[PDB]
Amino acid sequence: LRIKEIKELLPPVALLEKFPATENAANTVAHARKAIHKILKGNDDRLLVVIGPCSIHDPVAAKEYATRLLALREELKDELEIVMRVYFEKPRTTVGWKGLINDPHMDNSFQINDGLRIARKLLLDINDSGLPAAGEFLDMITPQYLADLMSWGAIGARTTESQVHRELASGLSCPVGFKNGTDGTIKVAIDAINAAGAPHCFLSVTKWGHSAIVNTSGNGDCHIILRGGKEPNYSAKHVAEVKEGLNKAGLPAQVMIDFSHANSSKQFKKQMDVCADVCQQIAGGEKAIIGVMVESHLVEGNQSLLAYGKSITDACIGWEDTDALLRQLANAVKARRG
Amino acid sequence: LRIKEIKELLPPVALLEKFPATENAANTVAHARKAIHKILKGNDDRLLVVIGPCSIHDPVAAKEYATRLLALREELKDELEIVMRVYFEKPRTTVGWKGLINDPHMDNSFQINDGLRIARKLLLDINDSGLPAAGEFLDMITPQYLADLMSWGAIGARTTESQVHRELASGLSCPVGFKNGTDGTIKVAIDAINAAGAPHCFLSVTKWGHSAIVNTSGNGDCHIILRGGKEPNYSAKHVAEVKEGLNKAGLPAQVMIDFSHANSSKQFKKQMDVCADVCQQIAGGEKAIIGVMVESHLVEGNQSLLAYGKSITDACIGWEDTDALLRQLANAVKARRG
Amino acid sequence: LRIKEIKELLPPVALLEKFPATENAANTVAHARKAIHKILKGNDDRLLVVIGPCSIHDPVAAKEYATRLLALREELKDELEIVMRVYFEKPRTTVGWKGLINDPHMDNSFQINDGLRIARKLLLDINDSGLPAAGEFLDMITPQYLADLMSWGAIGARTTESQVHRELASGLSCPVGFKNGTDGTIKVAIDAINAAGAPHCFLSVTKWGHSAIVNTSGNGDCHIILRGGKEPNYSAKHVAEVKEGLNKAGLPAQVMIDFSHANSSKQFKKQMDVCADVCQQIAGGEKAIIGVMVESHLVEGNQSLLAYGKSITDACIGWEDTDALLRQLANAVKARRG
Amino acid sequence: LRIKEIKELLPPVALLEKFPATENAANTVAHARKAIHKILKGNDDRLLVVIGPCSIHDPVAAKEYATRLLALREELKDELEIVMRVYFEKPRTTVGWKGLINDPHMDNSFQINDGLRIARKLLLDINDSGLPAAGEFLDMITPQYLADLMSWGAIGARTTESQVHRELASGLSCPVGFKNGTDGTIKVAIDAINAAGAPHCFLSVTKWGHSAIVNTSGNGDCHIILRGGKEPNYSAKHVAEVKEGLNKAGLPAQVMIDFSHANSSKQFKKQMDVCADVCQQIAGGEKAIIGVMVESHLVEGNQSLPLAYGKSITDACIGWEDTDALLRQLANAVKARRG
Ligand SMILES: [Pb+2]
Ligand SMILES: [Pb+2]
Ligand SMILES: [Pb+2]
Ligand SMILES: [Pb+2]
Repeated sequence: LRIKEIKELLPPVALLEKFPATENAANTVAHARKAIHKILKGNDDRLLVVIGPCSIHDPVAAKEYATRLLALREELKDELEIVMRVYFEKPRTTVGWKGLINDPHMDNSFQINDGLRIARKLLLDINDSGLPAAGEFLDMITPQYLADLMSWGAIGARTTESQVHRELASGLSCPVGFKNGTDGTIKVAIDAINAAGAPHCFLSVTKWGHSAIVNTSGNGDCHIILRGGKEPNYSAKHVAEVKEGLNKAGLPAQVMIDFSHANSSKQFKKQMDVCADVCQQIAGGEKAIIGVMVESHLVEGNQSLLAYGKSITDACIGWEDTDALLRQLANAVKARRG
Repeated sequence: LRIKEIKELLPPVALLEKFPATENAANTVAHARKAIHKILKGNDDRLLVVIGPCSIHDPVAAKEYATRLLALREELKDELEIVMRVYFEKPRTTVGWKGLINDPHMDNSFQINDGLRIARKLLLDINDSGLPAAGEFLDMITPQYLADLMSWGAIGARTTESQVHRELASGLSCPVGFKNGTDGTIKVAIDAINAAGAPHCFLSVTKWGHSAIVNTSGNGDCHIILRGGKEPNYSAKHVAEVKEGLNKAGLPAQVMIDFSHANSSKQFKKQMDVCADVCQQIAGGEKAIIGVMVESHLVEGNQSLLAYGKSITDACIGWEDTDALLRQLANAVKARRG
Repeated sequence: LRIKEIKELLPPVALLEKFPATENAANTVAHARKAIHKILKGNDDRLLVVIGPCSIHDPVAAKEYATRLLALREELKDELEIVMRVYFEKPRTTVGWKGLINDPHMDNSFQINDGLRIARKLLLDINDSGLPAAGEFLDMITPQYLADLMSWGAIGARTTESQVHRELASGLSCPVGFKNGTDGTIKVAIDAINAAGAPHCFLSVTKWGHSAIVNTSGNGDCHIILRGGKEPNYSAKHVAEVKEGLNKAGLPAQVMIDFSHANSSKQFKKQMDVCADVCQQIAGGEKAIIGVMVESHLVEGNQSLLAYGKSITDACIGWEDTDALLRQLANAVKARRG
Repeated sequence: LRIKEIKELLPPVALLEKFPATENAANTVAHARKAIHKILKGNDDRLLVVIGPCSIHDPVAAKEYATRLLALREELKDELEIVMRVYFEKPRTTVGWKGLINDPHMDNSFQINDGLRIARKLLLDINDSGLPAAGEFLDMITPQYLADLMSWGAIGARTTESQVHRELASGLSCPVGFKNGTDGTIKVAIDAINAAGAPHCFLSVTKWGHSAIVNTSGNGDCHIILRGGKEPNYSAKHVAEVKEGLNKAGLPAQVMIDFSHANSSKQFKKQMDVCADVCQQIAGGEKAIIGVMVESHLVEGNQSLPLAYGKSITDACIGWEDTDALLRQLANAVKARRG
């Protein structure tokens, strides 16, 4: 038996009762979902920008970040639908700290019940300020505690091909983006969109902390996220291949480009050069780039498991580069529209 | 909101009470796990052969195939540890029938509670006759209904990179093998072994159908499964590359070779050609090929979702070649040792 | 804190899966409930006889008794609907052994999970042979494990006035009888019938071992059980007072007379004297004595927690007396009839 | 078959997370339980006074009652340990509104999840201000949502004889009092004290909303509550009868007298007459009357189901002036008993 311990877990209803969505928060989520929805459905020419830390490890810095990006959101609101990256669970290449929910105190105490309280509280506050949130849905149980406060979800490169994750995505209430695979493979994400578009029947855990059988309807609001592979995949020809690829699979030829991870070749400031290309293509009149993803924090760089506004997982651009980038992208959209 | 229905699910304890492991069943499981443990520890020289249908879709044909194989298990137990493939859940490239548990009646009725009863009864019978079983652990909730009757598990190509699956593997009581990824990537499986080797803390569902926090020990008994990519990866060249990679990563250099899927270029009869090559290597002295995987059924080929013992998912070799193969492999094992 | 321990409890569904009602078991229950319905609705002139041990403490002796009583049940079937007392939970005046479910091994080990398995098995066997069962519904959680195999329920003297019990009775699928209170009070039972006749909404535990809100419909098949008080209340005097009382309260004037407990002044053999009196009433034309209750076992008397077919709680008449009594009652029904 | 529907129920942990006991709330509960423990143990000779509405049906009127009673609690805290009656579940003689938790909105809507929220919030507020609470434990599942904020529990006349209730009482953290039975029977309550004094093993629902097997230790802090029967049973005559019966039973000879229900012949006003009799006894040296129970509200009487603000919708209560007066009488009488 390779189970050392079983410890009790507060059900989703405990967290949803202790921290109910406020009316303003319920409204943030609703609008961001239908805004992201029309960006996908043609209807609105703005760019979805999902940006924020690689991981949330500090609610204080999280909130300082939030107020600064909410400011920029209201400014750039006519060009950009800015959603903040509030990533609570992190996929490791082997082992490592898996995010705030799993180990809030960053010493290996795994106080997951606190992790969940802290996480839902923070997510409530940010959404209540009027700023929408985005998260990676990695774990299969935590979605119930958080999904109602999320306006967009990502399925990571390491899990796009997983049927379990494509099943989860077909019953989420928010739009979802599928990262291409670690090696560059586009085909797994394309399949994943088609798979998540269908109804599925599977086993999941209810708001009451009990397993049950779930039938989903399928999620039409899914799109690919170009995130690099063995080499970058943000460029025009790459984008072109993915567009004819997506049209051959029967799906809207529209992409979100992630400036980070393998697209910034692990070189975070390169995120701005990726930005320069994408902005040059947006400004060039490239309709299909529907959204982008960027990893920023208050201070650039990263640490390892302690500084204040700096990432403890992936390296991010800091706030002045963030502001700059966001301005570029908006100007590029402006140019694209007229 | 995108969930169309929630239906109740019998907890693991209902299935474990209606169908407890008999003393014979329990003994099969224990000895098979010990066996594969010595083989992986290197202090036994026999080959692990995980063979059987691609998917179980018919308990009658499955009980038949099991007694036919038990004959060969007993007949070859000094050169080979034969474990039957009792795969109840299947990973689709997009959509399709996901296995017997998910849809036992192969019309889309999703009678998962029956699915689970049928699945646990069949697994009990096969184990009680003295034949061990192997399954793919795809879903996160079904393990509790079945893992005590499983002597080896596989994590599939589409989920080896998934942290959720590596977490599951670190707390399973049986040895586990990690398929390399769909395109050929060896590195994800190597990472997966290292990942699954560590203790993890995560959320899972207990025998009582309730979520809880779980801590694992890490599973020492995990190995890679070479299953092909864009290119076959069974040859002696590939087996050296993979052994060396494992050495860099500080892992025992051992592999299980899967004769099927991308190694047999998806046409089943090529499994005999892979068999020839691998027997050649084993006989020639390759100490590292620790196990193999083959997809066989009573009748060969496959059919689309209906002929008694033919596969309804991947094409398999039929019985004559199966018997032949188990012997090519057994002779090849005698030859590797003196 | 005055809680020494919490230990896990198999959900109703574990017991209902391990021991499903067979088709015979199901038809016993259905037919007996329809029978007692027909008697309480006044369409059939037979007498309901609920007879059997005070408590079940030994499945062997219970099975022996069941065989003997089943025989008498088919012999006497034209005048009597004989239901066996299979009482698994017992109300103590202060402390004592609370029944087989609570402590199956009569040493204070409280192996309630075994208790429940033993109890449901035994109840299944008795019912499957074609003999109906009657139980006291004392505890609020155990009903889910047993009620589908019960053809009549009693609410005890010490709990008739309890709202919790009257709530339980309004949602039971079998007829229910309310004992008058310990002191003789008729009024509490009359109120209890009216209370249980109404819809109630309250909290209970589901087949899955989880609390939920329950709305019941109300149970029209409830009647009083005259069980004595500070003095006996079986005489025709008493039966007229109680019929009139029921008329005032707008209830059908019908009674079940219990020959035991305070009606037999706690010494068992007096049950035959009460039997004589009540047979004399029935024969003389008393249409209202709808049923009776008697405490019998194989061997007469009782012991203290060991002899075989002897009660370990209240003293009972033994099998010889039982056969005689049952013959007396049948003849009296035959006289009443003409 | 006879069940028309099943609806979901928030587990105890949802309520305990949304409304945790504050540090003040926790302190109130602790000291009140310790206090009643020492009265019941004979180390303090103050009188326990459990007083308040028959039923809580209005959190606004209930909070006001609580600030007034809290005021009186601090001025009389030298002779009386005053605990407020916060009764959320009510036993009906046949059918009727079963209390705030069961039907908070008093139209039969049965919004029990709201009922529980409302009930735990109110109980938290009252305790956090520093006023202890008392409830009847009628239902077997609701205890998990409320017992940590309760400083004393009662088991009603209609359930004292029920084993299920005596099992619950043996594992409650607060002292418990057992009403004698509707008809006057003392013996059922005496048995219930002895029964609740022993360890029990039974099935109950955990903080997580799941059934489990529970072993309790037995509750030493239980006492009888004289509440009348076919006749009143408050007189020193009756108190003498009941005192030797508890001794014959092996129990400390101590009683709580309830001035209401069958002791006040169901007309509320009579509670003052009972008060006079019992004060007379206490002053005269009757060391066995350990506590009392009274039903009061802001406004006297009761009313049938807009409502008249602080008035009972179940049993008739004395109103606030009579309450203040009564509490003063009792405190003076406690003074006459120690010399
Ligand atoms: Pb990252
Ligand atoms: Pb396959
Ligand atoms: Pb008895
Ligand atoms: Pb009252």
